[PDB]
Amino acid sequence: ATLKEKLIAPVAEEEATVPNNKITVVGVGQVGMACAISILGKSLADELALVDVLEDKLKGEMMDLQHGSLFLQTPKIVADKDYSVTANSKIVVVTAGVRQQEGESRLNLVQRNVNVFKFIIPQIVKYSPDCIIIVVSNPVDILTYVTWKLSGLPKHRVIGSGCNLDSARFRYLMAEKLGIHPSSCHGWILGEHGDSSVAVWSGVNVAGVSLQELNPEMGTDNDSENWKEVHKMVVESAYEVIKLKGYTNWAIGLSVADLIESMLKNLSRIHPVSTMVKGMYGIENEVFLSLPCILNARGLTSVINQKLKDDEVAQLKKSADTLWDIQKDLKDL
Amino acid sequence: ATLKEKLIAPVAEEEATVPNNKITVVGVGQVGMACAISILGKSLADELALVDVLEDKLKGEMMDLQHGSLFLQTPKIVADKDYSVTANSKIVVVTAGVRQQEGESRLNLVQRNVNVFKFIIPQIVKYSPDCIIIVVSNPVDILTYVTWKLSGLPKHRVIGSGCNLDSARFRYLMAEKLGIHPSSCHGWILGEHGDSSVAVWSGVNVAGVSLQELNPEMGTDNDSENWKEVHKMVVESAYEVIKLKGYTNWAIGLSVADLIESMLKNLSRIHPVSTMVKGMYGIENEVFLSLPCILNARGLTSVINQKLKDDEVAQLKKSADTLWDIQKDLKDL
Amino acid sequence: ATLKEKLIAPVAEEEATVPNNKITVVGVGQVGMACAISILGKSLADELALVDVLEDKLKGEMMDLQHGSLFLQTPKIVADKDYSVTANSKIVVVTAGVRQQEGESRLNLVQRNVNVFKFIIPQIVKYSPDCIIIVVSNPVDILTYVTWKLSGLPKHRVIGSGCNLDSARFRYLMAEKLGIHPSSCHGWILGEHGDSSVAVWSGVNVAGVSLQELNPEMGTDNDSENWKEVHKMVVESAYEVIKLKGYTNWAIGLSVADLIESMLKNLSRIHPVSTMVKGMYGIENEVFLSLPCILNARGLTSVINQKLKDDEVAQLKKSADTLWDIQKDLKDL
Amino acid sequence: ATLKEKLIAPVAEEEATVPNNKITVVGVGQVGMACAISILGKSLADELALVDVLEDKLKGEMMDLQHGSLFLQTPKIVADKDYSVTANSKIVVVTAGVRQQEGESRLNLVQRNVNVFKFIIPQIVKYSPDCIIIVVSNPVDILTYVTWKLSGLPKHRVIGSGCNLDSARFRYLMAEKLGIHPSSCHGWILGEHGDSSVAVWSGVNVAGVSLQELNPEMGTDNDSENWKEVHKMVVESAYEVIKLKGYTNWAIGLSVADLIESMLKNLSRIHPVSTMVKGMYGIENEVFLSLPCILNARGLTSVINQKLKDDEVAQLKKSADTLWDIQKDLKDL
Ligand SMILES: NC(=O)C1=CN([C@@H]2O[C@H](COP(=O)(O)OP(=O)(O)OC[C@H]3O[C@@H](n4cnc5c(N)ncnc54)[C@H](O)[C@@H]3O)[C@@H](O)[C@H]2O)C=CC1
Ligand SMILES: NC(=O)C1=CN([C@@H]2O[C@H](COP(=O)(O)OP(=O)(O)OC[C@H]3O[C@@H](n4cnc5c(N)ncnc54)[C@H](O)[C@@H]3O)[C@@H](O)[C@H]2O)C=CC1
Ligand SMILES: NC(=O)C1=CN([C@@H]2O[C@H](COP(=O)(O)OP(=O)(O)OC[C@H]3O[C@@H](n4cnc5c(N)ncnc54)[C@H](O)[C@@H]3O)[C@@H](O)[C@H]2O)C=CC1
Ligand SMILES: NC(=O)C1=CN([C@@H]2O[C@H](COP(=O)(O)OP(=O)(O)OC[C@H]3O[C@@H](n4cnc5c(N)ncnc54)[C@H](O)[C@@H]3O)[C@@H](O)[C@H]2O)C=CC1
Repeated sequence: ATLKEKLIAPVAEEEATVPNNKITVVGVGQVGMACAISILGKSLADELALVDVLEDKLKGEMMDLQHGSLFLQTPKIVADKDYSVTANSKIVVVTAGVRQQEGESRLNLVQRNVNVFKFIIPQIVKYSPDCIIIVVSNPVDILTYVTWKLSGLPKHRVIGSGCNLDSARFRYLMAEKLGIHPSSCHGWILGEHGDSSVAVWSGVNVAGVSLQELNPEMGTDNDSENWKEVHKMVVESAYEVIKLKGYTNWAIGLSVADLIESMLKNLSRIHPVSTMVKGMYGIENEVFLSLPCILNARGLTSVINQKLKDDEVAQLKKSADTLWDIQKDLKDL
Repeated sequence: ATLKEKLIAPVAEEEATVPNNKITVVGVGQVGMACAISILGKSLADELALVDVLEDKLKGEMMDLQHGSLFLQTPKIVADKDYSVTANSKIVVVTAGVRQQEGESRLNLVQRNVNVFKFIIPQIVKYSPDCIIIVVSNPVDILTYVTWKLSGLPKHRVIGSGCNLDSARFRYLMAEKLGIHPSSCHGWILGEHGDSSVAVWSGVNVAGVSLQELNPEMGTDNDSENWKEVHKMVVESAYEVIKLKGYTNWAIGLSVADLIESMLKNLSRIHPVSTMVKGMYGIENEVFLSLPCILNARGLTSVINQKLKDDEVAQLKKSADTLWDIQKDLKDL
Repeated sequence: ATLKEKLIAPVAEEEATVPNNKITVVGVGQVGMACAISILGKSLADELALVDVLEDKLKGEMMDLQHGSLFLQTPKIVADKDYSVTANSKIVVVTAGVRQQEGESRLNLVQRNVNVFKFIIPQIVKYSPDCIIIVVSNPVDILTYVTWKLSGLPKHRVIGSGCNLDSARFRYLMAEKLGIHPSSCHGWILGEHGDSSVAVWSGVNVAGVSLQELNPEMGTDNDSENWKEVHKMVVESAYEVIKLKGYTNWAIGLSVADLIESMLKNLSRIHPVSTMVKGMYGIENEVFLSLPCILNARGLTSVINQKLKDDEVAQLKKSADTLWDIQKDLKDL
Repeated sequence: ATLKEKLIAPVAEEEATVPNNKITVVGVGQVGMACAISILGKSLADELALVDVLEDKLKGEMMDLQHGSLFLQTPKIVADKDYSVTANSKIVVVTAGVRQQEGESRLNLVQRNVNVFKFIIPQIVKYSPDCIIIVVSNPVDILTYVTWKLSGLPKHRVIGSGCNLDSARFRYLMAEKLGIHPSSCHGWILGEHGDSSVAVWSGVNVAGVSLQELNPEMGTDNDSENWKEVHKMVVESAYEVIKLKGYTNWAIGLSVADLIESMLKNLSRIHPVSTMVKGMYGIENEVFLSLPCILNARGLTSVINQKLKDDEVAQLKKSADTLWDIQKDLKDL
């Protein structure tokens, strides 16, 4: 006597189903929604859950995505301040907290976002004990460490976005120089996300041609190709976008969807994301820095061993000391 | 001597090139940027141009998109306040609009958007004489008429977003009720975008099964399936999203990229978009209302003829009267 | 130290993994390989298993797909005459058997397939007890019933290709007549695959406009648009392709990949596939005929009830009698 | 009143539109149809034209693809023995092959193809004066020269498949040793397609880590990883597939669709295809060999300069001498 009962005859008994490829995005700000629309555009989720503390914005974002359902392949979009909505996620993307603000210190940003992660991370693993967490919130290397400690997950299931976007920006800047697609330019930005990153000059190449062999002054102060400036522009181009539009979100959203594609399609592609690097390159503390990592359906299963130069190792160790000096004073992790 | 000279040997001489599939988005607000990221995600553009009056925000958006180039298939992303940047676009998406002032009247807000269009639309056609224009800006049926008048373009090359999003919402809400994908739920919202739209109950079907034959009280006040309430929610769900997050953008972005895909791939798919309906359903003035329209590489080349019911025709005629009453009082078109 | 040992440092311990979306194709003939290339081009499989009795052809097909891996997103392609290679498949596509030289179907021909399927189907469920089976082998409605009986699976997990391809050909022919994309042409070919199929004229529509309402003579000899001839061409166009190239494969490959996409993305999209229709439209025997069915991650979970005409119901009953006449004399089920 | 006249009201007058991204495949054999299905699956063509000398098989392949139209985004699929069908193609794929007689000199086999190509190639350029020609037919380096000479086209519009598939198989074999996606493996097979190709060991890398740096014996007769055997497997794996299934087609079809994607999307990606290499690496004759080439909408616009070792340059020069030894004796070019 219901329309649905006149129209639809069951062949299977209706039952509780669990999604096969559920993704949660925590924080529905600029970055969380760029992540959400990128995941939906690539059809990466059979179920998308959104969480924030702003219950009205959260409901509005959920409804706006639902209204686009005809154009997508995600049959369930749900949102709630309550983490019960996130249950049985395969991947949880954490974009929550506050951006850096002009006039505020790096310590200040650590205190604001560690406060947020202390509430969020235990809730995530309560409902999705088997998930992979992708940490995007800044400062990303500290917050990846904080996530690993609070989550109790194994290292291979806690991934910092780290230098993934730095590398994508570097390959774009190379591409601009040469007039070719960034996918045909190869080069790795590793270590700490942003100011103190390492450009691995020996690896920079097109079609396997070492650009450091063609220009041995690459990365020195006596270089007519000014590669040191290109490395600086990886950092400075982001600050410029932040000054101009207030934040960055589109490139980070696409880069997060690209990580998720590698994992849910079980591809074992190599990405410069952040992993726990104690015992690598002489690092003696528990810190997360970016190295070329293999990603697949298990998470971050392997790292590439590189022949890093003494100056490259020296920067990784100084980064590890800077991170550890902040981390050793964090309480209740 | 330059790295590029050492690395790259020309086979062809460098030459002045014209993009084959250039798209321009006018307005880099939350709607324009949802259009841009949806266009880029579907690889619909070999060149994307952005235009706005906010020079810094425009540059920041352009740079953020460029930083994501590794993940895309759009070799040229450009932005400027000067419409020369839009030259040789195949498709121009207009999302430009002003912010309401505190307590500003409703016909005043219309006149201010019309004054924006009096500058923008002649510039668009100056630089892209061969383009198709998609109008998204509100009020969308009026601003589609304005664009048509100011552009001097034939009616097959000016397309209002109209009820494209209203029909996507309808198919979502009917899909939610039935537990099926919205692509398997068929139903048309026509006429005026928003409050005065027409739900064509007689066409609402699943697998060619008329839901109105199953439930003959569909659309009436004596209906246990409350279909009139579903039509109400098509209108009200949009106001609710605006109340909750301040605006809508994700669904409109996806719907616009769906229209562009029909045109650039020359598919002749049918979409409920706004066209110039003088001479249809007893309408005797130049107004734009939504009907099922065939879209391909020439633009909007055909409309589907419906036998509409008396109440459905009455509402289209009342809508045409409302739009013409506003239009006949606009100057310098 | 192997290359792998110098180059790749483990983060996670090495472990076997169960694929999340493994597909098996049984039979690497023209149809089997069209299904495989369509499955791989849509990235629907994280593991693809191929089975055949021709060991050299099987290994050759496996290697040729593997050589294309750079261009795909399927990290494991395996092939063996032994069904152990098929373990833990979500979906198994059965294309094995004999194909028509021109076209027929009779008790003895089906007993030869039952002889083939009697070995294949128990092997499939032995290694993938939780799979969904898509039957493509002709005669497809009888062999869907045979697969169901031999498998012991519930009816929601055994799906016949049925009239999925017939309906696609119908929508192509409608599109050629009207000059619109087939996705904008709606029409359902139901019942038996091939000669005795039913064209549900009542459901044929563009944009919800009933073409039978514009032409109430549609499907009779009272008809100047000769829609009866379009239905004839759905049947004959297949025989014509077999005449001209020896077999058909591309359209069936694409249509099978479309069914798989609905199920692995859990979409609940509606397709005209073959299901067990005992107790529908007065059918009294266990036979498989095509109706509009909902497909998702559970398999075929529902059927759409339609307001079918007396002559359409007579045809389903006669088809049922025809299939039951054959099945009742099959042995070793 | 035709059905179409009652249903569809023109907004623009009906007009003949020149397709924007038309592709022609010459030869509808195993390789041609692999190219066609990959082109269609990636939505690269608004019009696909097929040409062959076998009228029935050509028409059958055309009809089978048309019957899959619902599942594609190519609104026009055409086929004819007459090259008029190919008019206004952006790209033409040549897979047309005569088979070598079992007591036949290599000069005779190529002259047999020249007698065929002497009709095909002029006919292609007559109907598509602006086209890019991709030559797939074996022997591929000689036939690319023949195509260039007969076409009158500049070097940048004639592309030999060359070592494109050799490099894809090399990356697959690297990837199988490491358990990673072939896209994360980098290595270049250059020069002559097949037995005499050059593996550029100095460019073989993962994440910019030189495998020759890790193993300086890479490619020598004192090599514990036996990379010489991996290079042999690149050649031999193809002969193995021919022995096992009669031919290769799937990997070649995916590789051609990837080249087409670079050019139609104007990406300037680098591919190891065959270009006219007179005046490079001391080569003094008009021959085609594979180098890393930049592909975009103009065709092959640029080549990457490598620092090749003396033994690599000597092999390029030898290959050039072998090709020129045959070409100098060809008549009617
Ligand atoms: N790793 C990288 O490469 C990049 C990192 N980011 C970082 O991503 C983060 C997000 O940036 P935006 O989205 O622009 O910020 P935003 O201010 O637009 O969004 C942050 C959201 O987090 C929510 N939030 C705050 N506390 C929360 C809690 N306890 N639980 C749940 N949600 C909570 C807020 O309500 C807000 O909606 C920042 O830390 C930013 O620095 C941004 C760009 C790139
Ligand atoms: N038709 C539909 O279904 C929908 C229509 N819309 C409409 O889309 C429009 C855009 O909305 P939002 O992005 O949220 O607004 P917004 O105010 O955030 O962005 C509009 C942009 O237009 C720019 N603009 C103003 N004057 C300009 C000029 N002369 N040239 C170029 N750009 C100029 C502004 O600087 C601003 O960046 C509005 O009219 C909105 O109502 C909104 C959603 C759905
Ligand atoms: N349902 C539909 O809409 C369509 C159905 N078909 C049917 O698909 C089937 C396959 O046709 P084609 O691929 O053209 O035939 P084919 O002869 O090219 O391939 C059949 C393959 O099955 C293999 N095979 C036979 N017995 C086997 C066994 N016991 N175990 C494993 N493999 C076995 C053969 O060795 C061969 O490789 C036929 O029954 C054909 O009529 C084809 C077109 C459309
Ligand atoms: N470069 C590479 O890496 C690869 C190249 N190939 C080559 O591709 C070619 C095609 O191989 P298959 O498709 O397996 O052969 P096939 O024999 O299956 O198909 C060849 C087709 O060309 C047609 N043809 C012959 N002469 C013609 C003419 N004058 N005009 C038009 N069509 C004509 C034939 O009728 C036939 O349909 C061969 O030369 C083969 O060696 C094969 C795979 C890899």
